[PDB]
Amino acid sequence: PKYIEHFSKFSPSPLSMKQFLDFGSSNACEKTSFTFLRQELPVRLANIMKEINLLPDRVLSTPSVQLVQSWYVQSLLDIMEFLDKDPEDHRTLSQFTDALVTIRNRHNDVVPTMAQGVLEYKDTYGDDPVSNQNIQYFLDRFYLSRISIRMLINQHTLIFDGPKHIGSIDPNCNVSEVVKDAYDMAKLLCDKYYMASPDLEIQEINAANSKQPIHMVYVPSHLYHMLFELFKNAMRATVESHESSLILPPIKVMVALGEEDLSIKMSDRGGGVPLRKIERLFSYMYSTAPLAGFGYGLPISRLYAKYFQGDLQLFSMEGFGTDAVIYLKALSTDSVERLPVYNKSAWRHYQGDWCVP
Amino acid sequence: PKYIEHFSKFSPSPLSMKQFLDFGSSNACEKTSFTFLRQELPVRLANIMKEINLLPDRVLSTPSVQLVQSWYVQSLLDIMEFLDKDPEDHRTLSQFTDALVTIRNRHNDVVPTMAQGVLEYKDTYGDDPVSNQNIQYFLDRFYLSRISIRMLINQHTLIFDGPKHIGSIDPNCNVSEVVKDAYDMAKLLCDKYYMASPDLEIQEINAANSKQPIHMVYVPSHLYHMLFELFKNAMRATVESHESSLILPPIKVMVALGEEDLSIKMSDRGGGVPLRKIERLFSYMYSTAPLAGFGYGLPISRLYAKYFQGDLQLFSMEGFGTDAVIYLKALSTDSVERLPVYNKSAWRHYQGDWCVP
Ligand SMILES: *S(=O)(=O)c1cccc(Oc2ccc(-n3c(=O)[nH]c4c(NCC)cc(F)cc43)cc2)c1
Ligand SMILES: *S(=O)(=O)c1cccc(Oc2ccc(-n3c(=O)[nH]c4c(NCC)cc(F)cc43)cc2)c1
Ligand SMILES: CC(C)c1ccc(COc2ccc(CC(=O)NCCN)cc2Cl)cc1
Ligand SMILES: CC(C)c1ccc(COc2ccc(CC(=O)NCCN)cc2Cl)cc1
Repeated sequence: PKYIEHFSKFSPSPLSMKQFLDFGSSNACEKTSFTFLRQELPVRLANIMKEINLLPDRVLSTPSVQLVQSWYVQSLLDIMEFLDKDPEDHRTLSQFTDALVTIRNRHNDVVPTMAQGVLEYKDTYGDDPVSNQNIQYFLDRFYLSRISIRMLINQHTLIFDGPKHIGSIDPNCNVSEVVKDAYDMAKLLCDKYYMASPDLEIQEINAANSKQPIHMVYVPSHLYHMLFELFKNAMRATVESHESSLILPPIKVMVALGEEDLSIKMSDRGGGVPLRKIERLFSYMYSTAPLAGFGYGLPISRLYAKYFQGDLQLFSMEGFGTDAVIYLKALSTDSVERLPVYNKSAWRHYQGDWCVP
Repeated sequence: PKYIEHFSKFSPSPLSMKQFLDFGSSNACEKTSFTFLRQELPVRLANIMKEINLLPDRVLSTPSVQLVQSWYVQSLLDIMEFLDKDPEDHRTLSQFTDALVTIRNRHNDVVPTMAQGVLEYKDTYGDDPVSNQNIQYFLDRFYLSRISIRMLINQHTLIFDGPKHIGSIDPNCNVSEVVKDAYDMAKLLCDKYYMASPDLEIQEINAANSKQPIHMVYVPSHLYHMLFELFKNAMRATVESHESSLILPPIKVMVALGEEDLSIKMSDRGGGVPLRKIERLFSYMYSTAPLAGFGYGLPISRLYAKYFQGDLQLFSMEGFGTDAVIYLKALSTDSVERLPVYNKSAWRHYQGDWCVP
């Protein structure tokens, strides 16, 4: 596919959070955003479409991958229409926004579509550790790509519609408020289905300014998604491990701001999980087989954290409880898109040194 | 080297903690231990000597590696003398114990010898990430091998000298007491050099038996080494981050016992460290360049944890503090030696898919 072949030769250009802010500083930048995105979106679409073809034919020929592939092909064709059009024509700029909304909505069902493909592979070829490693590698990259493409589309369509927040970015995101929002939603669900919910305790440590409420530049909807998913797991674990107790331990959150990290630790006393099992919570193949369908899930939550050079880590004490830490870059200049790229370095990934008794 | 070549074709036989207990249950088992070790020690020596030869010549020909290689060669020659001797002769059994003590003492300086080699490589060839990955891979395996060989020697020489503890194993190790022993030693040093020390707070969660003090089968000297090293770092961090404070936060320890894990979490409020840097604490190349020379160090502490299928993990909140968790197998049947083996799976280890702005 030569049109895929053309754009796949470029690599995506990852943007900083600071660079996103300067793209939405004014509605005059719409021409600049249009000329940027009409090249960059085909580059990002084509790079991931080329990686999808590295999948073995027995994966490539399943209906769910063909369906998703057909969406990317169409989305790419929609965009490369605008490659010769005139940015000084306000009809070109509005038809471009229209086309971006259509592309976003066309791809809305990708997550359950790919999940259905994982389910099929488990039953048509099995769930061995080597298959699992390839699924992890591919889906982490495919979903991060998808997050980055939605980010670009959201920043354009939200800003140039026709300002404190800048599209999906809040330059003064109050982290503790997003924590409380996510807790409140999870509590609402947990009270409904379990007739009980732990309370919340929040503390902040602003190391450099001990009195200042902690703010940052971030995408608050991503931070909400991660926190909501963590709260859901921590509340269900706390309730189910205390069936015979009257007091529910609270869920505790510490928000810390350092020179480089902004860290959010959540802590439960919900009984914990053995170290040998805990990483299964981030495995796409484990995660496929009440509160089940309310959030994005733990694998995707960690990708949201990684998208701007952060991370999401779990560590548990079996018999006691579990902690989760969201790590975010404290500086907007360090908050840069983490994007997959297709080359031969990725090409060879797709292609017994300890003793046993 | 054919004598190396012979034994390197066998793979080490990792033993369980339960299997160690049955080897020291009686002093009549000395013949059994002798016939076992006179085969097993050459197997373990030869396997790691073969791996040392996979090192490039520019590493192999440095004085420190030649020195260590000369010790293993001699130790191997000492042992394979006993291959034809009669186990029913009590003179053979005592000369064997004598030979094991000599071999142990001959190898006593291996850690600073190999550290000197790392220092030389950094200055004669540099510290790039690829060199670092090979150093990590090799030294983790070389040191775990060395720990396993010392374990076997200790179990023989301590038991068949001429019983609650079984050589270096305590079948009723009171974990909180070893925690306090290690804390007390670190406090003694910290008071001496810093004129101050945090206090200790310990709690236990015995999930299955809430009133029972937590005991396990383990090697208490290994557990002491890890705890001592962690306490040293946590105390120095707490004191140095509170130069201008009057109150020192305590160091907190939770000991939890689950169905599969026994976990020991230590917590400090010593200011923390950014996520991007924390793994350098386990890097041999970082770790080479007061309390400096009192413990075994963090890399080796984690290997002690891994030796019987455990782990040692750090997680920090920059601007606040740091936690460490030692994870141990709760069941003596799950506590099995983690041994490196030399084959082609290890042979190929010695032999750019994300975007940058
Ligand atoms: S399966 O039986 O092999 C299996 C493997 C791994 C995990 C599980 O089940 C779980 C699910 C969820 C949790 N869990 C908690 O108990 N607490 C959390 C938290 N807490 C945030 C503070 C976050 C989280 F993502 C998961 C959690 C444990 C075991 C079954
Ligand atoms: S260097 O400047 O690049 C660098 C990289 C990584 C780490 C450091 O310096 C340290 C050393 C030690 C610690 N540290 C703590 O502050 N607390 C601990 C603990 N606590 C146990 C509860 C354990 C530990 F192993 C190390 C600790 C932080 C930074 C410099
Ligand atoms: C549905 C989607 C998410 C999905 C489902 C299933 C898979 C499975 O993907 C595999 C499985 C095995 C191998 C090894 C292999 O055969 N290598 C080539 C050997 N010649 C490679 C890949 Cl990419 C991926 C993605
Ligand atoms: C002193 C000891 C601990 C020490 C010091 C230094 C080292 C460095 O070891 C290296 C460095 C680079 C490479 C890549 C390479 O060259 N591969 C082969 C390419 N033909 C492999 C190894 Cl094993 C190891 C151990």
